[PDB]
Amino acid sequence: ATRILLLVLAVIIYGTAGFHFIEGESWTVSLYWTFVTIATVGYGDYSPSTPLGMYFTVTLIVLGIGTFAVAVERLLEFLINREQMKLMGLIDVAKSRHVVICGWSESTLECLRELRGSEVFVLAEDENVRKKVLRSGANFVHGDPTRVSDLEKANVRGARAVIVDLESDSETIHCILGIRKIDESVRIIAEAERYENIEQLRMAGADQVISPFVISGRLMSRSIDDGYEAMFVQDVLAEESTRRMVEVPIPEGSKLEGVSVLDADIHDVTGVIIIGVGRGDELIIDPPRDYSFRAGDIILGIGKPEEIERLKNYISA
Amino acid sequence: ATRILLLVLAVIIYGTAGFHFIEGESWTVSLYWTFVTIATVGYGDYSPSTPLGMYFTVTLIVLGIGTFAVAVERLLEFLINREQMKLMGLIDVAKSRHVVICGWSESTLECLRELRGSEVFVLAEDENVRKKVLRSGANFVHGDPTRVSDLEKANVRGARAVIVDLESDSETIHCILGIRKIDESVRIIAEAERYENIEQLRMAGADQVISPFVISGRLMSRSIDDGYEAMFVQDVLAEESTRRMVEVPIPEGSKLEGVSVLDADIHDVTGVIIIGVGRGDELIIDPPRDYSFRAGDIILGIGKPEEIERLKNYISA
Amino acid sequence: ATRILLLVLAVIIYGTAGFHFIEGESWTVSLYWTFVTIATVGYGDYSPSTPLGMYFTVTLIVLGIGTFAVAVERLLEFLINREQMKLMGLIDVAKSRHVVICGWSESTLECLRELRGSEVFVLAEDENVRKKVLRSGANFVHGDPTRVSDLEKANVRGARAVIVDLESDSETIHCILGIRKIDESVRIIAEAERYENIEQLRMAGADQVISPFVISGRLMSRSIDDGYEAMFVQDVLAEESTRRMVEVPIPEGSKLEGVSVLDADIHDVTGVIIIGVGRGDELIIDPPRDYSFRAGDIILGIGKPEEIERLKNYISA
Amino acid sequence: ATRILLLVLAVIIYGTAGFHFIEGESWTVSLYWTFVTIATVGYGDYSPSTPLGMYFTVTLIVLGIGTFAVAVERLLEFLINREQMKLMGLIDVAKSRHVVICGWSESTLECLRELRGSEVFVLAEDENVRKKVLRSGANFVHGDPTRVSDLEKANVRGARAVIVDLESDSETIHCILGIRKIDESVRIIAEAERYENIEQLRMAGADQVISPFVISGRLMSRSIDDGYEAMFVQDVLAEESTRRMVEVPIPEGSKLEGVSVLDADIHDVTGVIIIGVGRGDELIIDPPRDYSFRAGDIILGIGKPEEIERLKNYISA
Amino acid sequence: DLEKANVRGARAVIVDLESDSETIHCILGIRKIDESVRIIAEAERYENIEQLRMAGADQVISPFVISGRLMSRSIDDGYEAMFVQDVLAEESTRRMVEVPIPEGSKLEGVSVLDADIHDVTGVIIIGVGRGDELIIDPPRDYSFRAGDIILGIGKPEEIERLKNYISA
Ligand SMILES: [K+]
Ligand SMILES: [K+]
Repeated sequence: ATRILLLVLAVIIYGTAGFHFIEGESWTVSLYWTFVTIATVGYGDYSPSTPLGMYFTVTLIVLGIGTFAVAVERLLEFLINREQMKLMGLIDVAKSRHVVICGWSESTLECLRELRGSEVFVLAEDENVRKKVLRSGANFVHGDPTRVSDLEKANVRGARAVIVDLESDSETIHCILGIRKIDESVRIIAEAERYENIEQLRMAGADQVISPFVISGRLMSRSIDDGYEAMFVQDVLAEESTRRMVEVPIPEGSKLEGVSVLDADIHDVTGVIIIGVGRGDELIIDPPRDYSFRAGDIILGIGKPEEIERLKNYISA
Repeated sequence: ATRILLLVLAVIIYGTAGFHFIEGESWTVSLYWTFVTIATVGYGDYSPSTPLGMYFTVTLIVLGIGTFAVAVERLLEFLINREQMKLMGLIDVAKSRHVVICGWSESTLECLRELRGSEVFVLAEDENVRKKVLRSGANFVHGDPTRVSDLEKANVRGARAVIVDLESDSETIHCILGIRKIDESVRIIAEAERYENIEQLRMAGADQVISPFVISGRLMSRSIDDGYEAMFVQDVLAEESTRRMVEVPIPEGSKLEGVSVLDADIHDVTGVIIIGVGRGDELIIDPPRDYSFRAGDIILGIGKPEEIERLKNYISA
Repeated sequence: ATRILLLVLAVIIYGTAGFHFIEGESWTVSLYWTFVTIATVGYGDYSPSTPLGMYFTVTLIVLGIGTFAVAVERLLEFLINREQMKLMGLIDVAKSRHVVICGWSESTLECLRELRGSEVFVLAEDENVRKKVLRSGANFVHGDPTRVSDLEKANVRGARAVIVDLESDSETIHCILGIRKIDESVRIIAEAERYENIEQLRMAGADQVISPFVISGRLMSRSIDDGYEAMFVQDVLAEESTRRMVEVPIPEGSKLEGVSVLDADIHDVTGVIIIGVGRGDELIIDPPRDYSFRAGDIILGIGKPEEIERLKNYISA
Repeated sequence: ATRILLLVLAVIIYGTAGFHFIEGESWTVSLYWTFVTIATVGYGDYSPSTPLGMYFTVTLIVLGIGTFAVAVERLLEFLINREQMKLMGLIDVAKSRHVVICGWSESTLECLRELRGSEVFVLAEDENVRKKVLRSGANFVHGDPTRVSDLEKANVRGARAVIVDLESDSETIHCILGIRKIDESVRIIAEAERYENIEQLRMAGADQVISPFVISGRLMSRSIDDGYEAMFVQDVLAEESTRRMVEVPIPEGSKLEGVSVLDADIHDVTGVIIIGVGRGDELIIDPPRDYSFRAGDIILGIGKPEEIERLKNYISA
Repeated sequence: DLEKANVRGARAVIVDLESDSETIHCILGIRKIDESVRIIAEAERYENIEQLRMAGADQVISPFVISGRLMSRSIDDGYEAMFVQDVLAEESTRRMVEVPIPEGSKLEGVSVLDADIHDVTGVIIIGVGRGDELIIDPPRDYSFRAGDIILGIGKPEEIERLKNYISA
């Protein structure tokens, strides 16, 4: 274990005294000689001439080769064990601003194309998930996301945001309850499968609850006859073909801090339909004619990629 | 990561100045000394005699051993990671004239005995398929053949020909549609399982559609009473016991460029039954008595391995 | 296999005689020269000047490099084989006071938080059990716990205590019968699943038989109306919220060796309800008013963590 | 691939000429110098003094370190690839008197306790079979035993005897048919499961056909009332508690070559019941009173381990 | 659940399960229900024969150990497997037979040397069994009792002469 330093210093203190009290040179010269011989340098400036030292150099050399044959094998054992343990998970995350994506599905493969590669840590248990993650460019941390003793290996206490997407609703609720036990302040984003579980995911402690299956089942039964709201939803949120739903922040100053929506008149000026303003963690959809803008607000609107650029210029100062 | 070169050049520029401004030798001599000491050569032609340098050589040697203990471990980590990642797939193909065989079945094990070993790249997802491929002498590229983000890892854009054979017809149609999205010019060869899917495989964009199950089911229900066409099909296409179905090209000149089949009279001269001629990506089965041969044609015929040699001599010039 | 020492001594005895009977130096000088050259030290104090020796040093050096290229590869093959075999089990336990936990379940994950990490050896056959054990901090020994040829690899003959917990009752009974064939003295602790198998586990040779499912099924059907005994059982044995069931031993002397429970009066003095005394591998629950304490007894009682400390002071001498 | 020797000889022929046509020493001296420098020996007997050579030694040393960094990495890649491929099968057997045990069951674990460990080669396809074989002390050769292209990897053409025991009767018949296609002379020993397949296994080409299930089903239905033949079969063939069924060969001479069973009288002399004599690949059970012994015969008898020793002395000469 | 198949009061219970631990447990259960019924187990491994005997079984038939021993003896020589396969398994020409000695039938009070069974009938007297104890290789100082079961290896033509010769 720790005997590498022991054997090294033992061989060194052996060679030092062996040259000092045999060849009769100074302590400094003996230290220099053992440090230029133990490294197989061989300057030949202080070669031993006494036959006893002429045999003693042999045992010094074989001891040095023994130390170099034990330290190399120990380092290689350590490296192989680390590269075989870290490859199949079993490693502890040490980052401080990473994103933990519990579970793995298709809905979490479309959230790795808007983030970085080494910034996310998929926390799943299956096997093929490991290969899929390594293909997608993320990091894989083996463990059961429902076990609180495994959510600390991904360092969920110091995470930027957690994205929960598991195989059912029971596992999602349990993972949310487990995360809310470690850090009360982390931001959780869950995926509700059934409709009756959205209130459960909100009570358990999720900050945002997305439900793709409910939206899909509500658009399938309303697009049988005509199918118009499906076209808007698709061509705005899914593909972003000709439109885009954007949220533009308002900076300090901004040349419109304090003006009402009547006098601002964002639609007839920039061409972006104003859905609602994000006044501090609550959405006021279609703000009335008396709402006055402020600093730090977030305007939510639909517009072409040209009108969004024409809007981000009207709000800057 | 990149600190290997940093530490190496740091130790080198350290030893150079350390010998120059202590032993008082030239810059060239100091560079030579640090490059013959850092490699444990030890010429002993410029050994330090000053006690301060007599201790300084020790720290130079231990720094060199530290660099050789960090570079070796980094190279070994890299090599182990590469040999453990490349073994189980996860590698990108870099060839430019290879053959990609999506999926794996028995019908694609009989197409590896008429090709090379390192020229094919099986693109499958299962586990046992990897061992079967490594036994058959091919290369294994892990990935889902239906995902367009995985068909680019096998480099299907610069492939010679692609052979699609999957577990169903839905996966075959989807893989063909995925391949036709990357490169419009690559040659696809699909295997249709059901009869009703041959037109689907032809519409999706396959260049050649083979259907073994349809042929088998048509030969099984026609070989109950007598079973003669089954004998021809088997002993011509499957085993090649006494006959063989060959396609012989016509070169420039060829001593028969322009002659009609009446005057050529290939059967009564060579003994090979002329099924049809391959005039430019269309098969004219049993060409009429007025068809005139050209250059670049491909004659399709049945004959013994002796009559094929007697025919390949009649068409050469 | 063993040819490393052969080749090393062959090269050494080759170089010794080669320098002795060519350069004409003493046997000691030749041994010193081959031992400072084979290690690439190069003192240069006895460099060969004869052209024949000037070529002979070349073959000595290439032979030495060959030995260093065969010994390194053999050591690396051995180390890789050991680190790849030991990782997935297949190793023999050599300890002498370890705890063998046959099988793996949840009831054996709560017994690894009251023991050490390197002191236990989980003996299971499944795959995911290996990763769970390596996460829990224990050691994994691959093998089938029911096979007597596999119970000797965990060294059950020299174990401190064995904890049997398998997937059924048949496997538990068979593992107990297998353990009682190797060592008659080892202490077995089984987990009975069904009620009708407790007498079977006691007859087969188990020393202690725990049945969690029987207790759970007896507390579930008695806690429908009121549910009071469930509260006692839970808040005493499971959570230890405000109480704790402790067993305190009596040492030599102890200031109460020989007194009756009437005169001792442990409850009204310390505040710990005396359930029973452990007189030598038999439990006398509620000892009568005439039972006299002795040395080596074990008092079993319920009390707060303060009353337990007030009791462990009343019994010491 | 093969560029190791190329780079080595290139660096050597570079250093030789570089020292010869710069320092002006002989060709032999230059060869000696490059061979004592490329190995980091550093005798210092021919150190370069010209500044141009004083810089040239640097490039020689860095080229040597480059060769030692490419050869080490190539050797390590080769060794890791071999130890990772050979571990999971995929290797070709090269022995010439080994025993191939196709398939794996319990009936082939009791035939590894009467053979050696490194003499057998289990040829199976499953995964857990590999670990079971490596525990039992045998060698594992991955492959499908029914495929003729996989029976040649175990070298069934030069095997001592093959033992077929698979999961069904269809696989056993197919494996026997596959083995009889490679080598007509090898000795096959099959295990018939159903009764109706014994004649099939004998026709397919098996040399010996054992059927444990037929014997078990015939002893189960005859041991309901009394159960005596079951006792004989068990306590003679299975456990060998007090008896043993032995086959003793007759050597040249043997002091009874030519005598009839009447005059030999083996039972009343040695105490071993004579079941039958093995006259040349046919069993004559209960030879008549006129059968005359010969050389090379094999006597089959039941007797205690003392009577077998008393018989092996009566037949020797 | 064994109380549904009426394991109490039956001729014999033939225990043959998919594993060995289940066999041991089923035997232990049957011995809890009925303490006198006849059990005929079947051991898979060799180390589990003493276990099945101590659990309460009466006759343990282990075919896998038999086949595993015959698979290693027939690699080079291969003669005992022939006898086993031609006697116990297929019964091609010679089959193992057990015949009881009826009351007062030509044998009450006669030794073996003057019984001369092998020479007048043709069967091979392997062993005679009285009281659940098979006496293999009976000694010359042994008398026949009406109730012993004679075990023998003989052709179907000689078993008849044996059953007639030991008749009243
Ligand atoms: K060196
Ligand atoms: K030197």
